[PDB]
Amino acid sequence: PNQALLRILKETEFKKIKVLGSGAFGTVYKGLWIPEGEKVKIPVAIKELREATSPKANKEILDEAYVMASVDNPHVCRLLGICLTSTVQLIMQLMPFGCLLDYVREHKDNIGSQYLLNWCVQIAKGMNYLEDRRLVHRDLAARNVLVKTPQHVKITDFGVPIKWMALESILHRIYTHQSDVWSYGVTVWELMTFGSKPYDGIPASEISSILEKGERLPQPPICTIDVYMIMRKCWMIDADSRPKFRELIIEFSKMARDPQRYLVIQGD
Ligand SMILES: *CCC(=O)Nc1cc(-c2c[nH]c3ncnc(Nc4ccc(CN5C(=O)c6ccccc6C5=O)cc4)c23)ccc1OCCN(C)C
Repeated sequence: PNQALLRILKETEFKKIKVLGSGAFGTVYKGLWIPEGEKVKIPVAIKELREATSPKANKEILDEAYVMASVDNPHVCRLLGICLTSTVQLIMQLMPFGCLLDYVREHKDNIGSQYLLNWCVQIAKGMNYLEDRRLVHRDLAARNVLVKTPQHVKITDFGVPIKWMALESILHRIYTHQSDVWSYGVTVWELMTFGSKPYDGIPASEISSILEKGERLPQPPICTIDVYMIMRKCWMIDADSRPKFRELIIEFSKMARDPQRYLVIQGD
């Protein structure tokens, strides 16, 4: 463990100012990191996890935090600091444009094929990096990609989403890099539908049944057959018949070189 990469923060070195959002795991704040013996105030996001009645040992928490601080890839969020009190607080850079799901919904009529395909490349690059580090994400979804600037996104929320899960994960709790590929395909489908809800109107309890019957998410209107075929391959029942992230990078990078040819958007 490269301990230098993780700042262990005193409570007095950061301040929560605004609420960004609150969830089941915890609450995310916008605030300032004011490191001791520096002369700077750094805007940060601070996620305070809900207090555990039975907390993991701090050595075990820190062991995982060192991994999160070790990630070095433009398309994966990095843990800048941790504060260990009665709660765990995670400090990372602010991503001012929010989550990519909200971003695509809110800008749908101004999003072209180059933007979309670039996001697919960037997410595949981040996931390939996580696979190279032997980390399985388990919850890739458009809601778990954050937008640093409109054309620089990063994966977050790692370290029950039935409608993103590979069938083997639903039925057998099996999580792998290839089940992450299934989730990648669903994420791409979210982007290409400008943030539609997958299997809208189908309860989560019925998802494994419709998947077992061979049904899949439908071809997005803007998607040419080449793009949809890649998505469909991510949802093969045999996990080793799905694309690898390294292949997805290559394929979406080629499509990003000629984006109008692969996506059909009114206005480009
Ligand atoms: C899609 C809806 C949504 O996410 N809303 C939402 C956005 C944000 C948010 C906005 N701007 C942000 N800038 C930075 N960070 C966050 N959120 C955030 C997420 C997760 C963590 C914790 N964390 C990691 O998962 C991780 C991985 C790897 C390395 C480091 C870290 C790490 O620190 C911190 C911050 C931003 C916040 C909250 C939002 O809503 C949350 C509740 N849902 C239910 C809406």
